[PDB]
Amino acid sequence: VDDAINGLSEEQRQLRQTMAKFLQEHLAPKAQEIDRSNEFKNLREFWKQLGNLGVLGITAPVQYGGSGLGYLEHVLVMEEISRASGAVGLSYGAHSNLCINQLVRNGNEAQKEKYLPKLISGEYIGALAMSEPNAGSDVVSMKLKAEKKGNHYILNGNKFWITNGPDADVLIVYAKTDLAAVPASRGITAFIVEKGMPGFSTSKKLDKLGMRGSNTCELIFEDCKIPAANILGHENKGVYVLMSGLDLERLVLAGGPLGLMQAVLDHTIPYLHVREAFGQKIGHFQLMQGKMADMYTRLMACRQYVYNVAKACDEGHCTAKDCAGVILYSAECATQVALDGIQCFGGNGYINDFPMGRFLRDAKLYEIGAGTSEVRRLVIGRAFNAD
Amino acid sequence: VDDAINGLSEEQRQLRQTMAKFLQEHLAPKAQEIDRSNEFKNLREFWKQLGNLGVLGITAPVQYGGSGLGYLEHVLVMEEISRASGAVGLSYGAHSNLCINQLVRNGNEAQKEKYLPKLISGEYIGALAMSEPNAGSDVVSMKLKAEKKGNHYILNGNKFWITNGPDADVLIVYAKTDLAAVPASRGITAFIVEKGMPGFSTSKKLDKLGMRGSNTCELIFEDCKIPAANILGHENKGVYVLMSGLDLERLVLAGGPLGLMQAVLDHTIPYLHVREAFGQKIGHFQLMQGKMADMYTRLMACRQYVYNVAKACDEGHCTAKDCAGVILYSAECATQVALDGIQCFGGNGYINDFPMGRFLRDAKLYEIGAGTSEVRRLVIGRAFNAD
Amino acid sequence: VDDAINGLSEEQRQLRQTMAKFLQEHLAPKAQEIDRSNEFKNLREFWKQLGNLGVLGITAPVQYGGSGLGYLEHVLVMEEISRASGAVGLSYGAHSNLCINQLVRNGNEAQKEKYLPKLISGEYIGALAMSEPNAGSDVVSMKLKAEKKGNHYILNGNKFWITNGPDADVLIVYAKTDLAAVPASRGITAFIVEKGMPGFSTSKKLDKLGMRGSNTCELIFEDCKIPAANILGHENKGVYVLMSGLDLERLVLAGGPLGLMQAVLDHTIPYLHVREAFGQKIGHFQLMQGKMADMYTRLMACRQYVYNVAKACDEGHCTAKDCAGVILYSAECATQVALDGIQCFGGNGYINDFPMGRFLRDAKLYEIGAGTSEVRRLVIGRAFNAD
Amino acid sequence: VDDAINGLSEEQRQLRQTMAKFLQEHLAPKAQEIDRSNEFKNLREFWKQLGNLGVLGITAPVQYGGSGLGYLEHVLVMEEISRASGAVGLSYGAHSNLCINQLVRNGNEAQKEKYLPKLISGEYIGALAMSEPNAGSDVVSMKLKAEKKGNHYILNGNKFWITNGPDADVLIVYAKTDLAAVPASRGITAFIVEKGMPGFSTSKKLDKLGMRGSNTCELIFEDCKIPAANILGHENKGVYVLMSGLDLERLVLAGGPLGLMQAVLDHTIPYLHVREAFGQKIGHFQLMQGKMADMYTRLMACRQYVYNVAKACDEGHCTAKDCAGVILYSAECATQVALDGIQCFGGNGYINDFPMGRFLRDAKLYEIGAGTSEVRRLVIGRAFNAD
Ligand SMILES: Cc1cc2nc3c(=O)[nH]c(=O)nc-3n(C[C@H](O)[C@H](O)[C@H](O)COP(=O)(O)OP(=O)(O)OC[C@H]3O[C@@H](n4cnc5c(N)ncnc54)[C@H](O)[C@@H]3O)c2cc1C
Ligand SMILES: Cc1cc2nc3c(=O)[nH]c(=O)nc-3n(C[C@H](O)[C@H](O)[C@H](O)COP(=O)(O)OP(=O)(O)OC[C@H]3O[C@@H](n4cnc5c(N)ncnc54)[C@H](O)[C@@H]3O)c2cc1C
Ligand SMILES: Cc1cc2nc3c(=O)[nH]c(=O)nc-3n(C[C@H](O)[C@H](O)[C@H](O)COP(=O)(O)OP(=O)(O)OC[C@H]3O[C@@H](n4cnc5c(N)ncnc54)[C@H](O)[C@@H]3O)c2cc1C
Ligand SMILES: Cc1cc2nc3c(=O)[nH]c(=O)nc-3n(C[C@H](O)[C@H](O)[C@H](O)COP(=O)(O)OP(=O)(O)OC[C@H]3O[C@@H](n4cnc5c(N)ncnc54)[C@H](O)[C@@H]3O)c2cc1C
Repeated sequence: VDDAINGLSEEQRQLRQTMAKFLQEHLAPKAQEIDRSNEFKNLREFWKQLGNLGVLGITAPVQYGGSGLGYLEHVLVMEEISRASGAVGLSYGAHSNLCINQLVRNGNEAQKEKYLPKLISGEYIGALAMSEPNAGSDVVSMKLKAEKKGNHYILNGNKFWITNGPDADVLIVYAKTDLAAVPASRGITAFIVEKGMPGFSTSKKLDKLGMRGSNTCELIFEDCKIPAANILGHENKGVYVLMSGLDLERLVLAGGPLGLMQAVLDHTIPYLHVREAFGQKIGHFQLMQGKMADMYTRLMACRQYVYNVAKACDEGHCTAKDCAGVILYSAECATQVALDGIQCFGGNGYINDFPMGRFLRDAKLYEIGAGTSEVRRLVIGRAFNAD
Repeated sequence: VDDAINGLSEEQRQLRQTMAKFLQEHLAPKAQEIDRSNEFKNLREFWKQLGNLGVLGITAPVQYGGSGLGYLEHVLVMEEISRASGAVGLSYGAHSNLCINQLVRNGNEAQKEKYLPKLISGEYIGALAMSEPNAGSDVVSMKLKAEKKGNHYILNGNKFWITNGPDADVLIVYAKTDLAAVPASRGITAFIVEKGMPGFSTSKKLDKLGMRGSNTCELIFEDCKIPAANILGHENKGVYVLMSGLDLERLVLAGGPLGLMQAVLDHTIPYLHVREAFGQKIGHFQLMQGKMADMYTRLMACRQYVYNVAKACDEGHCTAKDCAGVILYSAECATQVALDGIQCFGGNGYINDFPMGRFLRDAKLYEIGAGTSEVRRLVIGRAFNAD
Repeated sequence: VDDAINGLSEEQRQLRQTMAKFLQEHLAPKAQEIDRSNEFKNLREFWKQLGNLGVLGITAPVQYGGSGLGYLEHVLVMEEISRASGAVGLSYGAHSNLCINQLVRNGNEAQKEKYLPKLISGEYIGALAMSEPNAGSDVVSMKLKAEKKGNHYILNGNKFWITNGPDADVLIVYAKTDLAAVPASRGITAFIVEKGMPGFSTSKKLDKLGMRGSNTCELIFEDCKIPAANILGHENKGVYVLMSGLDLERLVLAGGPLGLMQAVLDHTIPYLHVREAFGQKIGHFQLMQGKMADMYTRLMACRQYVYNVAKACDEGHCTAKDCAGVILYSAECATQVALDGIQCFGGNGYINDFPMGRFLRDAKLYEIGAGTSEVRRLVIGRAFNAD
Repeated sequence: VDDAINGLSEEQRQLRQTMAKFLQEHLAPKAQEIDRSNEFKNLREFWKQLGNLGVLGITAPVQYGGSGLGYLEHVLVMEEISRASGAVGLSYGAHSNLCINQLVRNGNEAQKEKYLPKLISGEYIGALAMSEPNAGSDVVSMKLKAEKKGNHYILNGNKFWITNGPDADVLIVYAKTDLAAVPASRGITAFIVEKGMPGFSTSKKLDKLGMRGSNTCELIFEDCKIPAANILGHENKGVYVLMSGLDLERLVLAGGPLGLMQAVLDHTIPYLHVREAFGQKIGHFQLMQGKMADMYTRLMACRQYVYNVAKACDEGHCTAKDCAGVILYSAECATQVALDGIQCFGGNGYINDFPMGRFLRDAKLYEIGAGTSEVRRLVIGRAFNAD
């Protein structure tokens, strides 16, 4: 049970409640299996069901079936889906926030009419590829080379850490078009790869600590022909598209840790008042009361920060400093909240029959696998150095 | 330079700008001396100026010369005054929040038309006395005994930790009327004492670590005859008025830790781009960048939390759990940020010529003074036990 | 490469090096499988080899096959075994410390000659059973009943959280002997149970977050007949033998987190000088350098504290306050050190192919399992109170 | 009361007992006045008594009056003197460690008899000048020009943060003898400035947040003539002296925070069993018990670390990163311990009539003064990339 202190309107509260209701029956009872089997068998049907609620294209234009709402509703949906399951939350983020929004921002008429319709309805799954086995933070150091042989581009290289890679029908891959660039940043271009393109293949899904179920794999390009129309933006200006939405991307990414902390609380608060020790509830001891208070305060502070920054980006004033600070705070507080959740459960939180360990294993992903806290700190630092 | 991300209206932004200009012109240049001499020799003139500005009754009805605004504007004014001077911020909070709001909630019309006008105009200074030498947290265990004699009450005892005691003309003390109450709670009565009442005196001001300038002393009552009309609320019900506005009090007192953090930032950020080491600005090393990011994110999160909780209490939904969590989080983060503001200043942060140490010495009070962190943690905990 | 600053002798360093050489070829290369399969297929033969090395009875008398050494050597062996695999380290701590030492302290000549030889040689595996499905911290609220039937005892009940349960041949179980004692403490007795006893069985091994491979199950007693000679200590005096070594148990169990921290450091430090970002090694950036410094300082402090307390308990001066503080500090620092180590690997630190996640999942047991941080904190606080 | 878990010999126990018995009579009763007046009125007589005791030249040969002991006995005296007064402890660390060890290490037979025989007895007070108003951490970026004009050197410039300056008779200063070196590291030389030399002047005392009583000032040299025989080491090789006086300078300065933590504990533990709240001693509450436990464990871990690193340095094994980590841990733990002690004292911990605020204000110097947390972290990090 959340509060009205967040400042949500009725429309946003109705959305949050509907998403919670849908997840409690369609995603919540499966979170334990998805993590155990490291697979989401109903991924396609769950996507088709999410595309019927209008949350996939929550921010895309209504012209292509989207809802046309702001980024606060997107953060709410992300928080709910991550409260139901972290892996599916990360998948929804990679699909609707990294791929769809990138196309509505930089996609031209033909591409937006070809891909978005099926991307907002759930027929296609989306993925974004800007990381390599040797370039995860030094993104400009990618080693996927695309050479223009006339009206086509021959792509060769590898891409790693691609969420929804083995299930995505449309992918946005950044390939180095000219290694001889004055800055390297001016030598990368964005390409739209489709499933079935000769020369494009995927690797075996990764076995990760947490967020198991969000299929991450490697993209192998062996002389892959990409038409000249399948370029997002312009040639050699791929960094423009790469950085155009990074702030709004880290903004929506902050919803995952919020949902994980909410789930941790939803299991810690009731358990502490049922389990008893020394003749009284364990949730009545001063230490556990202070732990609960600290967890609740951290969760509420992060929630208010993220929601305020989201409302701000919805009005016109949207910066990188705050979009990075929100995620730096949320991803760093979620791990401590998860640790406290396991410490509150004790011996029962250490067995994989309770979801206390999954929350911890999933909250660390946002710290080292979706942008590092070190890079988010330096972003704010350099934003202060430029003023 | 504050950001329009917290969701402030045009009128609130203009109020903040006016307060900042007035404090930069009249209060800020003296903040260093008020702490050196442990006295604000222009206290009454500054109070009259604040009353002419209309911020001493920011939350008081317009019937008594107040502004009649919400608690968000009160938090803004407190934050600004504490950004200028923490001791004067505490003195203003002990006059407008602990005293003026205590009279517009449990005071009859006669007690209001007599004290509130001059308390809002700046002629009278206000103080609250609900703590004793042996009762800091266990406020229910008082030793200031008030025995009725006809239509008057003979008060005898001592009260400790009374802000503005030496300067207050109207103080709200809590004496113990019924020394037979099975619940001590209903054995306390609130009395409105005035400077000059025979049998009421004050001790010498305290010499505290920080907040030097907010005159705190001990009140002595020796056969103090108080009329039966100078009693706040109903006799033997002096815990209802004590808890009637404790949540709003903790909310309005959360601005001090906000102003202190904003002040340490306004000295750390400009200083890290004027000081150089190893040939480059010290604000360019990754360690200082991470420290800046951490403190800025903490300040922003605390600001969003407290501002949203204040906006909630101005709409009819005002809870005690969040009103305690905000103050706890803000008091902790303010000390944590002040400890990193002295580290970003090097040896210059250890000399009393720079304001870095004063910020820490003033922020520690919000953690140990004006309510303890353990009490707030236990309140937040017991807010879950009853559910 | 550990530092010889803790103050070890030449024989202690020889033991450290021998155990390291043995475990770098017999245990270390299997740690990834043991955690993946949740089973140590070579448990019995590895135990026979460990007993041939002379560390299973490192603190047992030479008369029964032990080594007659102190507790510092026990801590060193525990650390060296947990450095290669935390699960096998916990199993070694459960057998060599909670079972053997308990029998050499409280056992009689017959009990010391019937079990200790094979317990030290490796033929027999040992376990200790005090915890129950509803008594983890409240160790005097057990629900295992033992009714005296002439010269025998009929045991009925169950026990939970028992290390080496499915593999143990000699177990020490605490059962309630009188349900009418003024303090419950006076109605508990220890019993030496042997595998193959009519009326004793075990449950399926638990699927735990970490320490996978250290078989932990539930002991089911259904009218189990235990002779009277199998009583460990004296009937109705079970808490005296349960608290006779709790201090030394907490002391020796502190080596686990030390080994886990040493392992995460040995895996991180070399990785920071190979991985390259932005041209230079990632270990040349100030943030990673500070993280390495913090991890190294925490590890060194924990090691010094544990080793000094172990040297102290070996000379006659041994206290519960320090034996609890060492384990509390080590377990609380190991989790943060493993978190930062995962933070030092990036995406590679989130895939199960690297051992960074296993370290975090194992270090968390020493804060919830084998004791909790709150119990040790309260023990220290009450030791302070008793002064 | 100290516990003999550190592994101290009988001689060291007796030394600590004597130091405590002396400081409880001659230094402890006057610490509050020393902090208030920012001056020690019995500095010379106290020093001479400390020389008659024999703990000034503790780590110095017996020839010149020293005791001929190790660095552990030296850390013991530093801890015991900072336990009674942090400012006098810093002054003693500046005179006994930064002026006498540097003289026995890099001093000739002529210099080791003109100054040392009266620096070990207390007649002369010692200081060291490596910090200037423009370089505290970039200690290579000194600006103090020394011109060789035959049989003398002419010094011109200014220095800053000089403990014992206003009272030191001998000062080991550093000056740029060659401002055109390829590395600026080799353009520096050390000199022995004796008080009274024409040209050398001391500025006015500093008004610091803490350590009030340890007089600090600026060193102004305006054409100051120094004989060539007063050269410490050799010409244009002053970085060698500065780096030789670095590891054993960071090691011994770790007793300061240890003594401050011990002092805060000696006031918190007895005060939490006398103060009453809610009808019981505040020392019996779970939160206060956990605070006491955490403080005791941190103090004990820091003590074990510092004393083990000092025992390894008394047998030959010294390491830069270990001596930088001991203090990095001790100083960072002392501030938290002082904050927790102030929290445990409550309102009484905010008035200057209690020594908690003094402990806090003094524990922050070791994090900014005598080095920085960032510098020590970066040193420890720079100790790994080299392997
Ligand atoms: C759509 C998408 C989905 C992804 N999903 C996942 C996923 O589910 N899981 C996953 O693990 N990854 C995922 N990734 C990849 C993830 O973003 C990268 O792994 C991450 O950026 C860091 O990976 P790395 O190991 O290459 O970083 P590294 O550079 O190898 O990290 C080394 C360490 O050094 C630090 N560091 C690096 N450079 C600097 C510097 N200049 N200054 C200071 N510190 C520095 C880093 O913060 C880190 O702690 C995904 C990427 C994309 C595009
Ligand atoms: C208008 C006004 C102004 C004031 N101004 C000041 C001021 O300027 N400066 C100032 O110092 N004080 C001031 N006070 C008093 C301040 O509120 C108290 O100092 C504070 O509540 C702590 O009380 P104490 O000093 O008696 O400490 P105690 O409460 O006696 O301290 C005991 C310690 O134990 C803890 N504790 C108490 N109960 C429990 C429990 N049940 N469980 C666990 N821990 C517990 C406390 O948190 C504290 O850490 C003021 C009060 C009023 C009404
Ligand atoms: C030989 C042996 C081996 C074991 N091996 C394992 C193992 O491998 N894995 C494993 O998971 N477990 C193991 N256990 C169980 C472990 O010891 C318990 O899990 C632990 O002691 C307490 O957790 P709990 O869930 O049983 O108790 P709970 O009471 O449910 O603990 C819940 C939380 O409440 C807190 N709490 C309880 N009382 C108080 C109080 N008065 N004040 C403040 N806080 C309080 C606890 O500290 C804990 O954080 C083992 C036990 C034994 C005897
Ligand atoms: C006899 C004697 C007495 C002394 N007394 C004192 C005393 O009373 N107080 C005291 O504080 N010191 C004292 N010192 C030591 C010296 O004054 C301190 O080091 C002082 O802090 C000087 O540093 P600064 O503030 O000028 O550094 P600044 O450069 O002014 O500080 C800038 C800040 O950025 C950090 N920083 C700088 N460079 C880097 C980098 N490359 N990467 C990351 N972070 C960086 C800092 O360490 C610092 O927090 C004394 C020394 C001696 C020999």
